[PDB]
Amino acid sequence: ARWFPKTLPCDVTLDVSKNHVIVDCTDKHLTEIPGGIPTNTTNLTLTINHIPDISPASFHRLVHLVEIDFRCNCVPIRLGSKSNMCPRRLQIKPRSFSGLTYLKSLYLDGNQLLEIPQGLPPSLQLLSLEANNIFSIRKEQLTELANIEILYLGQNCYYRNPCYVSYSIEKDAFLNLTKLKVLSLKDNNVTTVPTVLPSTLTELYLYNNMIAEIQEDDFNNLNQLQILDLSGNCPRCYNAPFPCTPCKNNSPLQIPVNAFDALTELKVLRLHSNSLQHVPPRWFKNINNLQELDLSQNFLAKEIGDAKFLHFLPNLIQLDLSFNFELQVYRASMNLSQAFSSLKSLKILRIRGYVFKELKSFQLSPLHNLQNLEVLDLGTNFIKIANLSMFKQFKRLKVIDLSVNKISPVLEQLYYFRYDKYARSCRFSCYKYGQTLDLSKNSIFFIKSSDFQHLSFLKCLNLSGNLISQTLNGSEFQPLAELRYLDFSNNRLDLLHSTAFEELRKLEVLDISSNSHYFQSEGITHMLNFTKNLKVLQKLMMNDNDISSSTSRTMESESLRTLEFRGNHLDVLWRDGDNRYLQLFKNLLKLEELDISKNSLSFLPSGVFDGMPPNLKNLSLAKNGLKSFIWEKLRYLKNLETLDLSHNQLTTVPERLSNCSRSLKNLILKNNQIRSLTKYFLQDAFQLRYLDLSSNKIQMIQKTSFPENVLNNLKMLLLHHNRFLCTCDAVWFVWWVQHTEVTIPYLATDVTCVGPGAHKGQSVISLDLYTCEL
Amino acid sequence: ARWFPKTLPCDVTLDVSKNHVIVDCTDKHLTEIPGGIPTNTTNLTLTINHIPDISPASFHRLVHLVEIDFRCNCVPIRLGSKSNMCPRRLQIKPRSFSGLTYLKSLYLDGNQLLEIPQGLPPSLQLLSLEANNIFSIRKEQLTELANIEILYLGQNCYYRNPCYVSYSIEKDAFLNLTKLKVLSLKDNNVTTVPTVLPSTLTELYLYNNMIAEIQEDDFNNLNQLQILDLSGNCPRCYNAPFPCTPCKNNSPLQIPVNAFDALTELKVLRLHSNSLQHVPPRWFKNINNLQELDLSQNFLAKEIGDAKFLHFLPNLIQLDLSFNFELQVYRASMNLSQAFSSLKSLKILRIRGYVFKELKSFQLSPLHNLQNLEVLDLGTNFIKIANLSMFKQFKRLKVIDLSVNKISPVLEQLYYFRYDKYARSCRSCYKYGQTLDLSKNSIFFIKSSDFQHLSFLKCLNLSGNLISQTLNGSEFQPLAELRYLDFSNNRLDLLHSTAFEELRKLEVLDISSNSHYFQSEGITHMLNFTKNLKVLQKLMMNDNDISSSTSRTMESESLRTLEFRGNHLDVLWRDGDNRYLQLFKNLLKLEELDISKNSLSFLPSGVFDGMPPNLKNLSLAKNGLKSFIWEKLRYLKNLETLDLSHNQLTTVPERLSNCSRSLKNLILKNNQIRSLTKYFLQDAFQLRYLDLSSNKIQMIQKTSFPENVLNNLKMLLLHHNRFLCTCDAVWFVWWVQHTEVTIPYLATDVTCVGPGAHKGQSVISLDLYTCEL
RNA sequence: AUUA
RNA sequence: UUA
Ligand SMILES: *[C@@H]1O[C@H](CO)[C@@H](O[C@@H]2O[C@H](CO)[C@@H](O)[C@H](O)[C@H]2NC(C)=O)[C@H](O)[C@H]1NC(C)=O
Ligand SMILES: *[C@@H]1O[C@H](CO)[C@@H](O[C@@H]2O[C@H](CO)[C@@H](O)[C@H](O)[C@H]2NC(C)=O)[C@H](O)[C@H]1NC(C)=O
Ligand SMILES: *[C@@H]1O[C@H](CO)[C@@H](O[C@@H]2O[C@H](CO)[C@@H](O)[C@H](O)[C@H]2NC(C)=O)[C@H](O)[C@H]1NC(C)=O
Ligand SMILES: CCCCc1nc2c(N)nc3ccccc3c2n1Cc1ccc(CN)cc1
Ligand SMILES: CCCCc1nc2c(N)nc3ccccc3c2n1Cc1ccc(CN)cc1
Ligand SMILES: *[C@@H]1O[C@H](CO)[C@@H](O)[C@H](O)[C@H]1NC(C)=O
Ligand SMILES: *[C@@H]1O[C@H](CO)[C@@H](O)[C@H](O)[C@H]1NC(C)=O
Ligand SMILES: *[C@@H]1O[C@H](CO)[C@@H](O)[C@H](O)[C@H]1NC(C)=O
Ligand SMILES: *[C@@H]1O[C@H](CO)[C@@H](O)[C@H](O)[C@H]1NC(C)=O
Ligand SMILES: *[C@@H]1O[C@H](CO)[C@@H](O)[C@H](O)[C@H]1NC(C)=O
Ligand SMILES: *[C@@H]1O[C@H](CO)[C@@H](O)[C@H](O)[C@H]1NC(C)=O
Ligand SMILES: *[C@@H]1O[C@H](CO)[C@@H](O)[C@H](O)[C@H]1NC(C)=O
Ligand SMILES: *[C@@H]1O[C@H](CO)[C@@H](O)[C@H](O)[C@H]1NC(C)=O
Ligand SMILES: *[C@@H]1O[C@H](CO)[C@@H](O)[C@H](O)[C@H]1NC(C)=O
Ligand SMILES: *[C@@H]1O[C@H](CO)[C@@H](O)[C@H](O)[C@H]1NC(C)=O
Ligand SMILES: *[C@@H]1O[C@H](CO)[C@@H](O)[C@H](O)[C@H]1NC(C)=O
Repeated sequence: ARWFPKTLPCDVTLDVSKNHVIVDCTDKHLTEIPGGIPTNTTNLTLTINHIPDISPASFHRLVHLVEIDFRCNCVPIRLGSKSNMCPRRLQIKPRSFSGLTYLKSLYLDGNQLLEIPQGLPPSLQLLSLEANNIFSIRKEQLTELANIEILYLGQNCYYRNPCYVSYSIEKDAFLNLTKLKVLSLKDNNVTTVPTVLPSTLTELYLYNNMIAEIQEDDFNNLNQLQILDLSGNCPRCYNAPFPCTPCKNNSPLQIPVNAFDALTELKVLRLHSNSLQHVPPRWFKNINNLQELDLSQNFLAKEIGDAKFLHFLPNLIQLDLSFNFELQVYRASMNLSQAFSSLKSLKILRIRGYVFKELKSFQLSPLHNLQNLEVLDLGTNFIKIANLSMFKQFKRLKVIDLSVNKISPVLEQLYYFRYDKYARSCRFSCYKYGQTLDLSKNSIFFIKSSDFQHLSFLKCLNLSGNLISQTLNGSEFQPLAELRYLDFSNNRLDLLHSTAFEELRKLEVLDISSNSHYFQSEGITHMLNFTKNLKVLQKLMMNDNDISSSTSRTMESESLRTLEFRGNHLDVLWRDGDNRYLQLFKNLLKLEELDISKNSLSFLPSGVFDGMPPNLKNLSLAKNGLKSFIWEKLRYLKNLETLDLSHNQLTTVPERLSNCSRSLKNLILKNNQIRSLTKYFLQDAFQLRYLDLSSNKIQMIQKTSFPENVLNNLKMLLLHHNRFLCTCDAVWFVWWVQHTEVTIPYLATDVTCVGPGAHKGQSVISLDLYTCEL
Repeated sequence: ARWFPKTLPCDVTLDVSKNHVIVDCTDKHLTEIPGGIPTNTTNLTLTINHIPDISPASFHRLVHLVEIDFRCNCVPIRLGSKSNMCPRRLQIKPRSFSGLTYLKSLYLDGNQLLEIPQGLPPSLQLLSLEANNIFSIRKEQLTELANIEILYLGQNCYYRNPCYVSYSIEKDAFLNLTKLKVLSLKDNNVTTVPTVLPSTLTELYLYNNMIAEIQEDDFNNLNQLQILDLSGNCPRCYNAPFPCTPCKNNSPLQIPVNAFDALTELKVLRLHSNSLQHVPPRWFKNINNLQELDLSQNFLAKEIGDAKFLHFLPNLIQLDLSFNFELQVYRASMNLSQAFSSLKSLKILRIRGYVFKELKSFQLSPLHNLQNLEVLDLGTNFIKIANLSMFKQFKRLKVIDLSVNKISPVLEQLYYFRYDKYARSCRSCYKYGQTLDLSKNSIFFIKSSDFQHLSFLKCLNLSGNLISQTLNGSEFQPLAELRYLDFSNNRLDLLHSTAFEELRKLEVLDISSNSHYFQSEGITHMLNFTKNLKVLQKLMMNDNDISSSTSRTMESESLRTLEFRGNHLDVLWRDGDNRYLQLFKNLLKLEELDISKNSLSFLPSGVFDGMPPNLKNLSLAKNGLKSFIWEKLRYLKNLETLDLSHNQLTTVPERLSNCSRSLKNLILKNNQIRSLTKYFLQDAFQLRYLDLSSNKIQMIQKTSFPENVLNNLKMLLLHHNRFLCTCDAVWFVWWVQHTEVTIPYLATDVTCVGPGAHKGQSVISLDLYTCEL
């Protein structure tokens, strides 16, 4: 169905609306720009390769190029591969770009360059040079960038990529860049705010540098500035997980009280890790539009209790005051100044790392009438005592986050303590349910109904990762009449009573995963038929519980649709000869998705499929060490659409898959030991739409196994990483792969000959087999 | 160095003292008995193969055989592999054994046999027929076994291997076996004690059967019986993890009170899981030698508070009363009868699964004067309250076991609840002194007062509790002699570097799986807490997810072993951050360092220089190491063991001599090594163990493997490679065939991948004569 | 899990 | 392989 097979090792794509032809050669182990790129190419990406040089021949025929992404073909020593270090800088020969008359965006990050490349076309609006070795900016080297609007020069001199001197910027270096909207000089060992900057600036990024003082007039003209980030000049270095040098004498970044006067358009101000001890109200006299303010990682512990500056910020949406605690101090309580009540627009307030023993309801009173408040984040505060009923005055909130505290009777895992949370890479929850009380990672070991008094409004409660080691009998959550999602994972649930959780009469999702403790000790009673009582439960997760025994023999539900039962011991419950648990899931009448991967099921006893509930659609048996599989038994599963058998030990496929399942749509067989396909494998498998045979040991595929009326249905067909043998016997397969319309990922990189000798390591897509036709 | 290569796929071994020639073909995927077994062979083992038949030709020349182990060549369907089910029972032709005039032991278990193989020699003393399909014993079929002493007939009819009828035994079938010492009829669907039995019996095993009643005289003559197991007749089925059918009418196994009268020599009596509700003293009137008595898995809850029968047991060493609780009852406390005080000889007492809320010192008083008591096991009792100071009255004990309870302010994991704990297969801190095992409880806070009066303790097990606390050294004051502290699986918060410093006798500390507080950014961790513990030998901090540390050095002048696996040294040693490159340098006496599973895809320069000076055994396994500067091994001047298994290395050093000139054991299994450097092992004279298995090597030439270096080797592992058996391979193939050096799996996984002709062929059998024409 |  |  293809007259000319695609041989270029890049994903080519057409967006005819925007007349873009996209050529993506990301990470193709290329040592030169591959030949045969479409001359109509607009966007060409060549990141993560080892192309040693660029020359006029590089883009010679590609005169329609709007964007060139040529990053990380020589990433600096400490940043890149240690197995494949780049030997020498990328070389850009003269005139390599001057011919690309339409080029608007040029990325040359991560190539160890020493200087701003010259000869760039005046069409250019974005130039990116992060992670190079350019640490001295001269106004002459910038003349060529007249029409530039976006300029990234950061990460060219910092601990992971040192230049061993200060960053140097000539006076007015940037001033004649009259269209410059975004200037990024982060992570560069800069020592003063470069001046004068063009008043066209909208975004200025100066963070993680060596700037100790702001001059009064450093931002005098930037009356279009919207984002200003000065974070990490004079850093707070306590528990920093990267090398950190503070300003002498514990000095803060010194900011004159009038330094922001010109910034009437400022929407974002970031002063993270600037070791500040005061926030002068004078700063915000002529900024009335500020929406986002980060003051995390300073020394504002006392200022939080005063905080007059908040009276000047009526339009503020986000305020972050996290990690301002005084060292070695465990405060008794949280002193929140009354000034917080003047933050009429506040949607998000974050005060992690204040560190205090006891939170009591009045202390949050400055917040009571903040009508727009959606998120209150008091995590990582070592709170020991908290009456949860105080949040009855915060029903309007979407998330109350008390994660990581010591209470007893989304942001990244590493966020406040990383070096550059916004660093670019070489390539490129229950909040939905309503009000959420996150109590995860606390010290709750016993819960009683009263603990939730006055919180009937809660829709999701996260008790994950506490110490609850208790038999729940339905009396513990009584007030939570509207709860839809309970995350109870990483506790020590003791399912003695089949009335556990039955008081949560609106519960749709229940996670009791990683509660393996009591299931790990022999002879203890576990009631798995507790599902009968939850009449609107859709989804149950009981993964990684080590379940090997069960007092009850069947689980019952008239509502349950998804059961995650992964990481347990169904091999033990279904031990050959023991018939008592073969219908464990049969009475989950509405169940459509069953995950019983990672259950040590090296074989499936007869009765397992007959015992499945009648509407099972999607079944995972992955990661089981399955050594054998009687495919005929799929006939029992009359609504089976997806079968995941990945990461097992299967060595054969069924003789005729049609004769096994008349419903099967998605068959996943990846990472098995299959060495050949049956003669008529896919014959009349008219329902088949997705087939993954990748990561096996297949040598040959004949036409009988792959009828073309079945292959034209297939949305995807995975074959990479097999042991394909490219003799003349393989002529049909090699022809078909090269000429097929079917989607086959990784033809450029992992559909390969193992032999014979002559062809080893060669791609099947490039194979020439004419010698078989003489 | 060998003139005739061994080609037999069996390990041949000679113990000339007992003039035994042992030939072990266990699990060699054999479909016939290999030819060429040494004629002098004594023990021949052929278990786990697929030999379909035995015939007179089988052992024709092997007339010196004392033992034949021929088990599991046709395992019953539900017991064996389901990927390779045996298609048809093993077939034993007439005369197969009559010629083996010296044959004393014959194992034919797990072969799906239907009948007792006949024609056995009169020399035979042990016959084993477990896991076959023999469920009818006839006295006629037993004549040939005149001189037999050990006879195993169990597992021929049970849930995993059903026969669908009752087991049948003709009367006096065993009586003329005048030398018969041990008879095992376990797991057999037996319905009465077979009679009469030969009085020569010492061990009789009838457990897991369908015996509903013992007759008065069933054991009348067995006055040499030493062990009797009747367990699992009328079983207690509550929470049984196997199919379990109780005796009707909630009846127990009925034993008339005089049934044991003849059993004067009985040392062990096992009545586990017989649904008993009473233990009549009359049973034990004429046994005073009893040492071991199992009464677990009955219904003796009340009888434990009465227990008159114990007065008849002054010689008893072990007593097990575990899992007698009455269903649905959570007693307030443990009523132990005073009769326990009469167990003058008792060393081990076990009462798991009594199930009661509060244990207090008075309940244990009957135990106060049992001077020989060594073990008290009160686990799985759901105890909520226990003043631990009550054990001040038990300093003499070796183990006080409160594992798996609900306390708050070794036996196999499955033991009391398995079907047959003694079934045959087809093939700790106690040492340190008094041990208080509190593992798997609900302790969430520790204060010094909790250990008042327990200074005698040597090992304290707190593993698997809920301790989520900063220890400042004030929590363990009374434990002045503690040598072993297991604190794993808790939530230790190392805020204070004075943690544990009060335990000034601590030699080993496990704080593994205390990852909780290490998982959350910005929290202070003091890893230099080791400085205060002046006698600490072994520190385990495995699986803690440590990625950050306020302190930059760990300090100890005593510590010799540090387990640091499952952490994030990749983050602490992030390229460009030099501050933790000497984390371990001042562990001056450290000899063993485990930093496997640390995501170290590379080792930054400085890591090796930062190692302490006496490092002997260093594991970098399971790290995804893609690259390794072998030269930097020069810094490690005392390195004896280097474990680099399960990584992504593609090369070995150009000269291992020039890298480490002490290295004895180099482990490189499961990597991506495709070829050896030309002069690899040249002059590496101290090397004694080399594992290159599970790599992708195609060729090995003599340059890389000089023979003055390979004869050094205690072992040399090469299996699961990609060996190419062309004429280029002539030296390697010759050396493998003729070497004395031990190379495991030569029979089964040292294989040519090619070329074509030789694909899948064993290197040991390879004929390369065409290369010499 | 090739007698658990 | 800019975190
Ligand atoms: C950032 O700038 C500082 C000073 O401008 C550099 O520090 C010097 O580094 C050299 C070489 O390591 C030392 O010999 C000097 O003592 C340092 N001078 C001062 C004043 O500290 C630093 O190396 C620069 N580069 C970075 C941090 O990557
Ligand atoms: C070789 O076979 C003999 C005979 O089966 C084994 O010797 C027996 O070992 C037990 C162990 O205590 C003794 O009770 C028997 O009396 C021995 N038989 C005798 C002495 O005739 C021997 O263990 C086997 N050796 C190996 C290595 O398999
Ligand atoms: C143990 O023996 C009993 C007989 O007492 C077997 O039970 C019979 O099994 C067949 C087939 O399942 C039934 O049709 C009979 O009705 C049963 N008879 C009785 C009296 O129950 C039992 O199967 C045997 N057990 C094993 C494991 O072989
Ligand atoms: C974000 C705070 C980082 C420093 C820190 N680390 C810890 C820690 N591991 N455990 C604690 C436990 C209770 C209170 C505070 C801390 C604490 N703290 C805060 C703190 C530490 C020490 C002191 C002095 N006792 C007061 C407060
Ligand atoms: C050896 C024990 C097997 C049965 C069992 N299972 C559990 C369990 N999962 N949690 C408990 C928690 C507290 C007390 C008893 C049990 C218990 N128990 C004992 C028990 C169960 C049920 C009752 C009835 N209230 C009393 C006592
Ligand atoms: C293509 O490049 C243009 C110009 O830089 C850019 O605006 C657009 O987002 C790119 N599109 C794709 C799909 O790469
Ligand atoms: C909070 O602290 C500020 C100064 O830090 C002080 O003005 C105020 O009175 C304090 N309020 C309370 C309730 O402690
Ligand atoms: C918690 O506060 C609520 C009122 O919001 C009150 O009803 C309850 O008694 C308090 N509980 C405790 C333990 O202080
Ligand atoms: C609950 O919190 C844990 C840890 O904070 C998190 O992993 C989990 O995804 C949360 N649950 C939901 C339902 O968001
Ligand atoms: C459930 O347990 C709670 C607390 O242990 C108790 O108050 C309540 O009476 C129990 N309910 C039932 C039905 O047993
Ligand atoms: C669960 O099963 C047990 C019997 O195994 C029964 O006692 C209990 O009442 C059942 N509970 C429910 C809710 O079905
Ligand atoms: C089937 O379920 C798995 C979860 O086990 C999910 O990841 C997958 O996308 C599902 N497939 C379909 C077609 O619903
Ligand atoms: C498979 O083929 C047989 C032979 O005709 C047919 O009777 C049977 O119904 C088929 N099974 C399915 C599931 O189509
Ligand atoms: C402590 O108890 C745990 C849990 O029972 C056990 O795994 C561990 O081996 C024990 N520690 C020692 C040192 O014996
Ligand atoms: C350690 O802390 C405990 C717990 O509060 C306290 O009892 C003790 O005074 C402290 N000891 C030292 C030496 O700091
Ligand atoms: C551990 O090191 C830290 C330095 O980060 C220091 O504060 C503390 O006193 C040290 N303690 C010991 C016992 O070495």
